[PDB]
Amino acid sequence: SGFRKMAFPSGKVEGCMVQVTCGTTTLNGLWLDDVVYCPRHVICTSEDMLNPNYEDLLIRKSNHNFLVQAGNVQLRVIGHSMQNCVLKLKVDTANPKTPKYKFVRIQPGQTFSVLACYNGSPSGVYQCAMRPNFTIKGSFLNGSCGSVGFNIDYDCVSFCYMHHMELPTGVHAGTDLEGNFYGPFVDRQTAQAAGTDTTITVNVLAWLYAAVINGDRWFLNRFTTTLNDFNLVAMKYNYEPLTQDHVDILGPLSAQTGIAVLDMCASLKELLQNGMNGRTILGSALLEDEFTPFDVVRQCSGVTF
Amino acid sequence: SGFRKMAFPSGKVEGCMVQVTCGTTTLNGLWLDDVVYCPRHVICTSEDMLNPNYEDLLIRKSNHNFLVQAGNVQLRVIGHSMQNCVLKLKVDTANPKTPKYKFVRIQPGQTFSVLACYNGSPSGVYQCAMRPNFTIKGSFLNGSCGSVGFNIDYDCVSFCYMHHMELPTGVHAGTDLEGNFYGPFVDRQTAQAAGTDTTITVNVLAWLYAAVINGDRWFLNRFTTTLNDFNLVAMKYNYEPLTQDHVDILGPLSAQTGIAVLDMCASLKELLQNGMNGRTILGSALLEDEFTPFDVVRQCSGVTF
Repeated sequence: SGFRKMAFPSGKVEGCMVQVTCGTTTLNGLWLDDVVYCPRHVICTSEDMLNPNYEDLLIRKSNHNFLVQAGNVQLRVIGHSMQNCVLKLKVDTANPKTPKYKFVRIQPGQTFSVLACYNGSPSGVYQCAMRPNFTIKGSFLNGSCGSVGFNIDYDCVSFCYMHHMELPTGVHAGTDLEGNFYGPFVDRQTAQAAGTDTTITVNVLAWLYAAVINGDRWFLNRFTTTLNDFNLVAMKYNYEPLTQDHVDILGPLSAQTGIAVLDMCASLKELLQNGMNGRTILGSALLEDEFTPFDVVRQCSGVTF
Repeated sequence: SGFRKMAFPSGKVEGCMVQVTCGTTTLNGLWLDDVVYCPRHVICTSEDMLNPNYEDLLIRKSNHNFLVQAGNVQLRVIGHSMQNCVLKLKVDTANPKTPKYKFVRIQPGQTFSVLACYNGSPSGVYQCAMRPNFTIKGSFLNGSCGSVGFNIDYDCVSFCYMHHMELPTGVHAGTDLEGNFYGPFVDRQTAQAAGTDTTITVNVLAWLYAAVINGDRWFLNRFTTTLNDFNLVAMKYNYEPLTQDHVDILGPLSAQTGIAVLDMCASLKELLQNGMNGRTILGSALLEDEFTPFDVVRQCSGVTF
């Protein structure tokens, strides 16, 4: 029993982190097989970031201008190319610690672990969600760029995020490992405002199921609702609309607990309208939306890697 | 910017986890050099746990009755001994992945990372505090016993916790790696009640400093207080007494922010008396007490391992 915001074990990804330096800029790279992936703004000064022309800045760069260090050992760069907002540095040595891996582009509401790194060295690991406005609320200092987000399926790492930018509002933006930003963000130091950070309703319901499984049941009420009724209330509280696809995904948690998804929706509606009245659920005074239904099943069933 | 509940990177500890089976009981062990450390209740059935005589149960056990598996490879047990509430299984192979390590017995209020494991395989990593009543609020299912808690200092793992018991109230108890329980708990399935779970005041103040460093400043007020005044209010809200030793530990965060420790105490006193009024600090609706002053400095300065 107990329920914790849990990250994936980080060792498979620790084995892939390297340091990339171009001129005076140092950040992190991801070494898989004989390629190192890093943010293309490794080639920029802070001055360049105000209005960078990446193709033009890259013309002035050769393989030998990209310094890649793995532990305290220097890798030889034998090619480089830009793909969207990432650089791919081809090295002459395959990473011997390369795990089974995939590159995945996640949906808003999906969760992942971040291995925060500086100078190619791991600092810490924590669990993130992709917000509905395509930001993440991370913990990233200068030099964290190139840190990655991932999920593990037994022995296979699905890389879904690479860190590129802090917005002026202190939330975080980045790319998939093909270098496409999540959301409308660009790798330029310019006015970029996030849209509405809505609550991930299907994740809140999953976490309420987690709370019931763990004996935190005070919030269960006598009511039910319909998807349309529930959604009118959700929209008012800046919660994402719940779809039948979400109801279907919550089916196994419904089955375990014997609480119909719409009954849990009616419990959530009352919590939105009445608040917590100074009470907690799974030690939280807010409704938690950083656990997917898959996360809750996984943690409640003790799945290993 | 941003501030997250962050675990240490887990790879150095992943390299040490093994499966230990005695008869029908399987749980986790920690393989360091040529010793595997595990809970002595590996030798108990659920029936035995009602009133176990560990010396008597151990007489019936030989080296060959302890099955130790590291990945899918079987280790040879060449000796066994009981130290307090842990077994030490001597194996004929030193773990090749043994990190630099120490065994430390932590104080209440100190934080650590847990690598939750089942059948010797990592499931997840999360950050814990040792509560003032010597419990932890973890996420542990049947078969998680022998999972460990740790801190890292650059390349050195300080092991501070091994998981043994879930209390009837669903909080967790365990030992240091010399097998001494934290608190008065025993490895028997009997009535064990935790004392008052007080709030770790020095950690709350550290986290308020973290909030200021990150621009969450609404709760800063016009007041100061004294240690004695503050403590009268703390005692009323089941907060731990703040000592001059705690004030001294918060000195560097005081210096960074320019907020005197007693001024922050007066901000905290007003938050206790007035509540949050539906506002949040670093995305929390509760005052967070799972970050030590060392944690806050570490995360705010980007320390790596």
